[PDB]
Amino acid sequence: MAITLFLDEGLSTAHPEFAPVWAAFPQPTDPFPPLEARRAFWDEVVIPNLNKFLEPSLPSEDRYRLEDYYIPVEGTNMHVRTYIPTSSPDKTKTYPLLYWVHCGGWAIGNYEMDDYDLRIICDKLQVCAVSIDYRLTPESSSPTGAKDVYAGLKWAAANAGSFNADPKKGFVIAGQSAGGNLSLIAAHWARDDPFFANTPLTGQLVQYPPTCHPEAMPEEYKSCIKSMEECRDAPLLSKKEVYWFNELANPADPHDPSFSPLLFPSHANLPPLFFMSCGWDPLRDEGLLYHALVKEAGVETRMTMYPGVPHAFHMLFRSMKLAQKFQEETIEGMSWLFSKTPQ
Repeated sequence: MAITLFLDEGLSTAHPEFAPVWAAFPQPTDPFPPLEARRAFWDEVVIPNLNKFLEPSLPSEDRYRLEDYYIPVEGTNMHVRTYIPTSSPDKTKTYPLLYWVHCGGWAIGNYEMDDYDLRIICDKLQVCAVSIDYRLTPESSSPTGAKDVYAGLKWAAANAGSFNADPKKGFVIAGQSAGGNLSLIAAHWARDDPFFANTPLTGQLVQYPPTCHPEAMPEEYKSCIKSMEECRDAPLLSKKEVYWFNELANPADPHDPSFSPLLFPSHANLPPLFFMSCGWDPLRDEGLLYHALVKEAGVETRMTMYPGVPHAFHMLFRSMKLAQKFQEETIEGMSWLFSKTPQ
């Protein structure tokens, strides 16, 4: 038979609250900023401004602690940060496990991107959060980043007790944009890997991920992908930029599921999935397609659509009331997933 499909509502017409904010956003004069300028922009503008806004919402320093690790991956070591709640009078308490994969088009970023958000979340949800510095493109080609994310997931599962986590209490993988893509890969791998038999993932949250290389989009679905042309000039992410990030990632085979998670032979028996989409985004429809395929494979699933706002608008414009709602609904989706192993 066929399957259901999430269609329209003026998804790419500017949200009334976003148009004025966008009108005041400073844009670089470069027609196409080079990679070093994009990395510097996140380092110098996006994360400092995000942290300045989030600073008054951070929990008291008594309510959480941070632990940094350096773990082996193929051919190098990877930095891992853990976010551990410490407000209970019981210093031996163990908590559910949240494994978070940061954004950046596979080519940008590290734990700094979500550091404050995870400090907040670990206190709000009473979970141990984990964030990892997976290797970036183009210096490392796909699937190096995905393999690092997976090695970190294995490390966090096996070593949970050493930072007061217990994945039997809940084990949620979550990722943003390219990090969501890498977590989609990791969730399929983990489903099939007997390593995880005793500590399986219990849930997954993703925000607006890429799901398939354009050159590997299955013919029968090419008609579903309207956003790539309709939103080809959308704020914060153009079609041109999507293609450039795919090129930087340089997978040997764009049809392989280790790059295009849409193309795993089976999407059955994945963790329950909370999917968050931005309406004004060239990557919108491949994400909606991935969600449709996961739902048709029998996996429990929730979708939230933010019409009229671009890719990652909540990371660049967190002071918007709408952006705060996006983060609140992220946390609510996490709470839903963790409620499947309630503590």
